[PDB]
Amino acid sequence: HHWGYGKHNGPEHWHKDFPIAKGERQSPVDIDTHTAKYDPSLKPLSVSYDQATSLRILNNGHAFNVEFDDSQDKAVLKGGPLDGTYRLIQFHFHWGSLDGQGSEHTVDKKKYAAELHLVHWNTKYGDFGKAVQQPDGLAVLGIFLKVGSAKPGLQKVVDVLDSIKTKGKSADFTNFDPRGLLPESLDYWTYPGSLTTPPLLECVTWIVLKEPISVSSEQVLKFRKLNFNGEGEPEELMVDNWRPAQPLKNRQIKASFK
Ligand SMILES: COP(=O)(OC)[C@H](Nc1ccc(S(N)(=O)=O)cc1)c1ccc([C@@H](Nc2ccc(S(N)(=O)=O)cc2)P(=O)(OC)OC)cc1
Ligand SMILES: [Zn+2]
Repeated sequence: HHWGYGKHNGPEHWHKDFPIAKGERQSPVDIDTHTAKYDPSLKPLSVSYDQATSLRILNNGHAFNVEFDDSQDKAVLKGGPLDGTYRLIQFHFHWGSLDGQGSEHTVDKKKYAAELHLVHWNTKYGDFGKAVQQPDGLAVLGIFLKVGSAKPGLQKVVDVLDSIKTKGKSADFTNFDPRGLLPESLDYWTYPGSLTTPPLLECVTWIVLKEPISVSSEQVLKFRKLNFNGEGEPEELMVDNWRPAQPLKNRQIKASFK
């Protein structure tokens, strides 16, 4: 009886095995655009992905992760609200069963079809496992997806999903450029929060981009053909793998833009 996104093991249950679920800095949150304050002192965000080295794509039973070589400063995130250098380790998505749901963060209570999380860790802590134990250990860049025109840079991802249908399957995924997943603007909101799945550690500086990317209906349909189950088990489609918005508590969301 492990955690997931079903009636019996979903977000409302997680607090029993992970009491930090009811903590002071949980994610995601609703972004109230009229309460978020422009902070003129936020530095300009630096996304340096030209030397990124993708390795593999994995169905972990919750989402699929595109994993990178993070054993050197290749693909890094700096600037914005960040102090120091954060290395890209993986990206994944959260998505819905229908186009009106699937994001984790919300904007004035609007839910997007999906949300992309590019996960980075602070190199001052030496490895990712040490970093998740620190309040400033991780930086996750969140990008909303809406359904409309195709995103060309997503197609290579879409096309390998058939090979990783079930939990525990992986495939070689070299030479993928995550720059192709960004929107034109790097305008963002930032706040201190958490992992959005167990173990729900309060270790993340969230950076959520204002501008969504557009994907096609056909692209998100292929996400929804993935399985939460393992091979040879009854089929449970991998849909609605998102945590709803959590209380903001004693936090301020800052805007990089006027
Ligand atoms: C394995 O999943 P993951 O992607 O990490 C590669 C996930 N990571 C993950 C990444 C991103 C996101 S999201 N959706 O972008 O927020 C969610 C989960 C995550 C899972 C588990 C942990 C650790 N869990 C953990 C629990 C408590 C503590 S403690 N003593 O309280 O400090 C320490 C470690 P670990 O497996 O060691 C890394 O140790 C049991 C760590 C990470
Ligand atoms: Zn995530």
